[PDB]
Amino acid sequence: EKNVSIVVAASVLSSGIGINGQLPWSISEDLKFFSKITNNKCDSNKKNALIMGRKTWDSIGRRPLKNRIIVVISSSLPQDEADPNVVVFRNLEDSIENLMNDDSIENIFVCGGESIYRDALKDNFVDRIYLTRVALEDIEFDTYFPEIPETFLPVYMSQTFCTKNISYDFMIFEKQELKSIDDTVDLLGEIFGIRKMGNRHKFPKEEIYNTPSIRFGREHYEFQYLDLLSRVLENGAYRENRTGISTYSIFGQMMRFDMRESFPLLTTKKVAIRSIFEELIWFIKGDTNGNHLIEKKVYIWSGNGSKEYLERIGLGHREENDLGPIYGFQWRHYNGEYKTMHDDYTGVGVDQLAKLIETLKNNPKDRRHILTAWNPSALSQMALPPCHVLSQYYVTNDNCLSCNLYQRSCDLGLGSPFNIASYAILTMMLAQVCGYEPGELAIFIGDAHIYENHLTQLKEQLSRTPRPFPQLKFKRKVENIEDFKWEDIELIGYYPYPTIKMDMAV
Amino acid sequence: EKNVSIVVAASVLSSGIGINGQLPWSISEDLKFFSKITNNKCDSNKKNALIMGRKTWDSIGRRPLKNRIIVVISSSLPQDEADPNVVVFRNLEDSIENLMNDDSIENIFVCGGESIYRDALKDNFVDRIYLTRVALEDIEFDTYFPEIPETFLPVYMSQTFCTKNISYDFMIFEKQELKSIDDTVDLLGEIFGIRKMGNRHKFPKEEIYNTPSIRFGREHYEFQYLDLLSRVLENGAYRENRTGISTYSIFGQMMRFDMRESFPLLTTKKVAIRSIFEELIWFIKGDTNGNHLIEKKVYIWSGNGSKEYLERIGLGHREENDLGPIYGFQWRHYNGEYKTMHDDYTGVGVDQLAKLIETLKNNPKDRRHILTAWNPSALSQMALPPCHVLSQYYVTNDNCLSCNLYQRSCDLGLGSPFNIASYAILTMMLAQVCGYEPGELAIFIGDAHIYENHLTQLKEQLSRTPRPFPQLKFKRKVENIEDFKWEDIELIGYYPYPTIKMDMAV
Ligand SMILES: NC(=O)C1=CN([C@@H]2O[C@H](COP(=O)(O)OP(=O)(O)OC[C@H]3O[C@@H](n4cnc5c(N)ncnc54)[C@H](OP(=O)(O)O)[C@@H]3O)[C@@H](O)[C@H]2O)C=CC1
Ligand SMILES: NC(=O)C1=CN([C@@H]2O[C@H](COP(=O)(O)OP(=O)(O)OC[C@H]3O[C@@H](n4cnc5c(N)ncnc54)[C@H](OP(=O)(O)O)[C@@H]3O)[C@@H](O)[C@H]2O)C=CC1
Ligand SMILES: CN(Cc1cnc2nc(N)nc(N)c2n1)c1ccc(C(=O)N[C@@H](CCC(=O)O)C(=O)O)cc1
Ligand SMILES: CN(Cc1cnc2nc(N)nc(N)c2n1)c1ccc(C(=O)N[C@@H](CCC(=O)O)C(=O)O)cc1
Ligand SMILES: COc1ccc(CC(=O)O)c(NC(=O)c2ccc(Cc3c[nH]c4nc(N)[nH]c(=O)c34)cc2)c1
Ligand SMILES: COc1ccc(CC(=O)O)c(NC(=O)c2ccc(Cc3c[nH]c4nc(N)[nH]c(=O)c34)cc2)c1
Ligand SMILES: O=c1[nH]c(=O)n([C@H]2C[C@H](O)[C@@H](COP(=O)(O)O)O2)cc1F
Ligand SMILES: O=c1[nH]c(=O)n([C@H]2C[C@H](O)[C@@H](COP(=O)(O)O)O2)cc1F
Repeated sequence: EKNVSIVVAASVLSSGIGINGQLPWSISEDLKFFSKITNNKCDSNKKNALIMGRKTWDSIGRRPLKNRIIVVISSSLPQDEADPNVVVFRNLEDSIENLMNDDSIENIFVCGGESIYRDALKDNFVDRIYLTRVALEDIEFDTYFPEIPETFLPVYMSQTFCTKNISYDFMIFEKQELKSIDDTVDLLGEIFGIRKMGNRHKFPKEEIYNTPSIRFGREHYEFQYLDLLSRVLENGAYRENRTGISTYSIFGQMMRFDMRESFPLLTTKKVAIRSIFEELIWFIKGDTNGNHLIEKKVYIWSGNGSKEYLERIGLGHREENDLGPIYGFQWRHYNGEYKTMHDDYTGVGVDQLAKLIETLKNNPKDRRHILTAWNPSALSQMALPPCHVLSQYYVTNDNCLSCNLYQRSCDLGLGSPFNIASYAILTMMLAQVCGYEPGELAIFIGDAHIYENHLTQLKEQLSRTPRPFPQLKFKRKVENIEDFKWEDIELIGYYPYPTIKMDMAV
Repeated sequence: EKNVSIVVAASVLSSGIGINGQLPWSISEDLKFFSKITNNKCDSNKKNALIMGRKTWDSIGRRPLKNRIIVVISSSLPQDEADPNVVVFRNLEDSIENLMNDDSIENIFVCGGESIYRDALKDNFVDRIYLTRVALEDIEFDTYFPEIPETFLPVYMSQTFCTKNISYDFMIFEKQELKSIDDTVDLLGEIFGIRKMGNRHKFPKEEIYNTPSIRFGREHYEFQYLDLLSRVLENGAYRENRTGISTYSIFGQMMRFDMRESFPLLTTKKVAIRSIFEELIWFIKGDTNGNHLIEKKVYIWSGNGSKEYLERIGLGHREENDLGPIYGFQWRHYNGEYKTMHDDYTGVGVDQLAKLIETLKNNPKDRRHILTAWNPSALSQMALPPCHVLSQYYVTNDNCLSCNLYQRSCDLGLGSPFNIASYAILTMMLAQVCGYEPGELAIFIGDAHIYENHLTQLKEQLSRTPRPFPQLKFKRKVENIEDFKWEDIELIGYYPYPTIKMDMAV
């Protein structure tokens, strides 16, 4: 009685694993994973057995695998005894003889094609499933991985990796069949109420926790956002704000995202990446004209730039969509005397973005690569004070550019997915202009809140198991950061869940 | 064969537990802890046995404890059979009969005085130790808790609590006698090098981890600082900076501290709390004159305000200790035209601190309680750009004031302990002036680094097991935040380890 595990690499949506007798992709790291996961053993005097179908045995050149014993399922192959590393059985049930005897076999792995996978799950022989999810769907398949039965639950999901602009994940599925520290903390939590800080940061309940079966393997960095939703639903205080829509709010959170091997664009919901870019380049250019975004069919600033809203906050003198000195006016003309959105501000104010790029490549290890937008002298003129307030940038020893961002107020339903992708793109732009690679992205949040009209929507989003992040590459190398265009961005391998409509609070 | 645990409340340094036949303190929550920890059982048809000495039996009024059986050790007490909840034995060894039989007893607890504690550890009967560390030392004791033998290791340390301005902790000591997820992560860490973000955030080794035996019970919030040191020693990249002293640096960290039940003043090192306050009130008053701190025997700004340093950074025109527009000049006179440190700036610039206090009590649930010091128009005039760059404040539903702080660069050896206590005091000041209680303190750090001449010192600090945080209360209620004085601060229960000398990099 030992362990039996399935090893498979399937596509993310349709679970395709083969085409025309070979693999539909070439990922080197996945083959290394297959080697290390099938060679992983505890006894040096024992070997592992790899069960595979005959057609898979043909696709690997009919040659043995080092340090392992291959078990081929076939009705026609001669049961040869010359090769001790290759044995042939007539059916999958009889091949389960590494259990009954052969104590020199420690672990059993199922690697065969669709027929072997389907018959191993149907006859209930499989204990574990090692799945490599590949982000390739618009190609042709003829061999698929069968649907994972409900008796299996995921326990691990790795971060997204990249090979030749292809995103892929690693997951583990398991078949579902000291207390002294926990008890003491509970007793202290009964004596002290909310005086114990742990009771103010309660672990989210299972009903609001995305994919609860993954407890110790929440490596995929989309959980950094999803678990933040769960933490708010668990501890968020019902509070009113300047809008008529109340929120559930907590204070002091953070999220980490990798940018070396993937692009942190949420997969549990279709995110409007084009509107995100158009807003970012609108900041970079130094523009505060709200019409330029509406002319490009981007209406994210329409609510905070209407005639009724502007007059309500005391800016009735302002033109229709003139938002005032905001992001991109403190970036390029900090402390500049603002008149209207039509005047020429070239030369006035401090150009932080220019000096930032200049300092990033002339003094990389400097500890002052800071871009700020909080200007107390201009807040009264702003249609909306800065939410993403201050950002800092960091050049690693291996020439990577990381970014920290502090956000005073975070609309988790709408603003947060935009802010994650926006500053991810901006860090990539700064990396190309300064000659670096993307690093890490950390976002530190003040008032993290959820609007009460987003509860049904965000709970729906929490029911969706995350998918591997896509890749985002630039088609050309620009000479100035202001020259970026939407056509220069290529989004590779983005297969999200359907979009979720949520209303913005004005 | 069942479990035997010691329950004791001893002082932090001398381990005193009694005086004149009674306790040297009155902590209600500790008695509730004794009740819940000794009533904690799994079988409802069983009881717990509490072994105690005769003098302890006298101190509790010689009356039984609800739902439990008291075992008194005495050579003279009559072995009475009338009371089934109280039994008398002639020695501690014979009292260990709840093991040999009496299957109606589930757990055994040792609660007696010094004689019972010493004989229970000497004869090696104890499996677990529940210790309440009380921060009271300058009083008289006549009964002590014996030294914990080396066969025990701590596994849990709770946050610091407060009762009648007395700090206390809860600790658990233990006697020292799935893998599939860990193996897969290791294999992925061998295939991918530093492309896997987990390998850039390696868990600190045991040799640089403060109190390594506490794995799952690192609740004491001083670990938020100590573990940050360990994380830097493990992953810090050797980098040069504007000073001649290189650092080991990582990017993107955070620390949480409670301020409701304690004051986050580090105990693993004696921190100059007086210099911290004098610097904070120096900021609040709006002062930039470096001599006013030197006149009060505070020399933390002497290095960055010398004639040699000022001329080296291009400010030779400046007077000796004129630091320029820095903290407290952006706080009270933001965007004000700076001349010298002797001019009158009353009325010029934006007074953020005044408007902050005004907004905190007139609109508490506002999401814009922000105090910033990063002024790109004044950086060239500063002797040193702001390290603690921006802070945000938050009023909870139960009228508590929390604080978030973003710090671009963090000297973990010198600056970090000052910044933790400084903004903790400032949050308490703002709470009293606005009529709130202290809440939580979160510090988000950009470039967290350790100077290479602090390696020997900080490793010494990591060898010291933390002690409960002290309490800090104000002696009077001021009418203006500028009226605070050092005599108004009372530091209760601060018993730190000896101070550690570290040189500042100029
Ligand atoms: N992405 C991945 O992880 C993997 C992908 N693949 C891909 O899958 C494709 C091939 O797999 P697939 O088409 O499903 O073929 P298989 O690998 O499943 O092999 C099928 C053969 O196994 C024998 N066999 C299967 N079931 C039985 C049975 N119940 N009794 C007796 N013999 C049986 C038969 O051989 P016979 O006719 O001799 O009797 C059959 O022709 C290839 O493209 C390959 O690259 C393969 C492995 C892994
Ligand atoms: N902080 C805390 O958690 C606790 C503190 N305390 C404090 O400790 C103080 C009292 O404790 P303490 O002074 O040490 O006295 P003890 O509680 O240890 O009781 C001592 C008595 O137990 C009997 N005894 C002890 N050892 C033996 C033995 N080897 N054989 C036979 N009988 C024995 C003797 O009784 P006899 O003379 O009859 O033979 C002895 O006089 C009090 O102030 C009390 O409040 C007590 C419990 C807990
Ligand atoms: C066609 N095929 C089946 C195949 C391909 N990819 C997979 N990918 C996964 N995740 N799981 C599988 N079961 C799997 N099976 C192959 C192809 C090559 C090797 C192979 O050469 N393995 C070497 C490793 C080669 C190398 O180190 O790159 C080994 O030591 O096991 C095995 C199976
Ligand atoms: C004098 N004494 C010994 C005493 C006092 N403090 C301690 N504190 C600790 N942490 N551990 C001990 N073993 C301990 N022992 C006492 C005093 C009162 C009670 C007592 O009344 N216990 C009640 C609880 C009373 C209440 O709920 O506050 C119970 O239900 O057990 C027990 C022991
Ligand atoms: C979830 O799926 C979708 C689908 C479609 C869209 C619109 C589109 O992409 O065209 C969206 N995104 C938005 O609607 C949106 C609107 C405003 C911003 C910034 C912003 C300014 N002012 C704010 N005030 C508050 N309260 N909150 C905010 O978020 C902002 C960010 C996003 C999301
Ligand atoms: C560890 O035990 C002790 C014992 C005694 C003292 C002195 C005293 O308390 O009198 C200290 N504290 C300091 O020496 C000190 C010096 C400067 C600051 C702020 C500061 C400005 N500019 C900076 N530049 C760099 N690099 N680092 C910084 O930390 C600062 C903070 C602390 C620490
Ligand atoms: O980039 C943004 N991110 C964001 O989260 N908001 C949300 C936060 C809040 O819900 C609202 C305005 O915050 P406040 O009402 O405190 O000014 O806009 C707005 C942005 F522009
Ligand atoms: O409050 C402070 N906290 C702090 O950590 N430093 C340290 C950080 C760094 O070691 C040095 C200056 O940072 P930089 O050289 O990047 O300007 O001062 C200084 C302070 F005043």
